[PDB]
Amino acid sequence: MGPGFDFAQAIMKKNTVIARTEKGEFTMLGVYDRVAVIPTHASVGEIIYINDVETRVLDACALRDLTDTNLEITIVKLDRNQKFRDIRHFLPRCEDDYNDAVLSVHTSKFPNMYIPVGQVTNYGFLNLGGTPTHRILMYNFPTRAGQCGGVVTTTGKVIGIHVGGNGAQGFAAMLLHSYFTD
Ligand SMILES: Cc1ccc(CS(N)(=O)=O)cc1F
Repeated sequence: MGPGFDFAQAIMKKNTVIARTEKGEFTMLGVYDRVAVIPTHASVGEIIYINDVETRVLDACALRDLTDTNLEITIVKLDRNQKFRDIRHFLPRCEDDYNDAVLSVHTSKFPNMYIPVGQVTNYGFLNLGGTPTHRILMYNFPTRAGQCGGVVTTTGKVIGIHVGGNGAQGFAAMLLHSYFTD
């Protein structure tokens, strides 16, 4: 409808796949080469489904900060025959607050879904499903089951991936440039 949705759409059309694990279906953001991100609670194994195709998981790491604190960011390298468009230049370098963000989801259940979530707060610490978690972004929208892995963008930046909610607020794990400096 406007330049927020235009940027969100451009990312979803080239840089997302549908990932299925034993824990369900997730929006999964491709970042560069065969490297993608998913919420750690997806429990990625040796094998994953990518757009309903059996795919070997070449390499995988759950990111924890330098106090061994869960971040909720799992980086996956997929045994896929095709690279993602490199979008690392759209990643913030620092922890920050943002205005006018969009959460975009693409699954079998919620295709081509875009939610204007508005202002995003650098929330920091969250007890997320019982797990102490750092670098959480918060937005005041009542996000539901099915949105985990959803991409959070502003015009020009990919800032995080949706990892949970409390019925009134939604929460995303920050994406930082530093996570993907190969
Ligand atoms: C499995 C995996 C692939 C790529 C990266 C990004 S990097 N090479 O800058 O650390 C992290 C990973 F954990």
